[PDB]
Amino acid sequence: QVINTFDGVADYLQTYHKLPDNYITKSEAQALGWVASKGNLADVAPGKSIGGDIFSNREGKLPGKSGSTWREADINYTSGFRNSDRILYSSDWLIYKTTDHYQTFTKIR
Ligand SMILES: [Zn+2]
Repeated sequence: QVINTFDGVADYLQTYHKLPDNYITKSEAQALGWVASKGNLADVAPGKSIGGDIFSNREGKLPGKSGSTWREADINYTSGFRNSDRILYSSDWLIYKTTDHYQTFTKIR
């Protein structure tokens, strides 16, 4: 009953104001033994996806409200290398999607 889809995570974030319990940060996954080049996240952190890290947004692709911050989380991840799907959420709970590895974004909430 894993919450990792665009609609499940977006609805969760907007209701609970945090990610569901299957998410761990990049640092936390690295410390567990995640080696990006080996595509081994599912072996070292079973059931987990990477998420919760601050997203810089220095290229101004996402709208920037002064004082507000963005964070990202992986979507649709089950095993292997990470994919190119990410949910982006602000401290005001605006929610955006990318499926092209942060090239472009579209609003979903
Ligand atoms: Zn770019």
